[PDB]
Order: sequence, then C-alpha cells, then structure tokens
Amino acid sequence: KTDTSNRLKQIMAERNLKQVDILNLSIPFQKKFGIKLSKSTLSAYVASVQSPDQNRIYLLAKTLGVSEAWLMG
Repeated sequence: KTDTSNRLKQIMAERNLKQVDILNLSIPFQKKFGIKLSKSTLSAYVASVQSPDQNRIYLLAKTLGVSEAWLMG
C-alpha cells in the first residue's frame, strides 16, 4: 500500500471520516483552488490504486488540515 493511502486511512480513522465526508469537505477547496477531485479518484487514492499528483496532494492537505509534506509520504 502507498504512503498516501495509508496516510489518508490514518486521517479517516483519527477523525471518524468516511470518503464521502472527505469529498464533501474538499468541495469548497476544489472551488477555491480550481482543483477537481472525483469520487472515483479519491476512491482510487484510498485504495492505493493511484497516487495523487501535486495538485491533489495540496487539495487534500488543505481539506484535511494536515501538512502537504506529511500527506505525500
């Protein structure tokens, strides 16, 4: 499993957030930064299928209020 997948799952556990909740929290940041994130893409990240690019790492770090550096693994 990728660092990022693990790190996302860690955050989910710490905060009792499901993917649907993360995606919803990301929406204002998607709009703020002009960075899109789909349900399937987020699912693929959590599943360790895909690794986020620079923009989505940034988006997710702002959404979750965590360090970009940490989320990158």
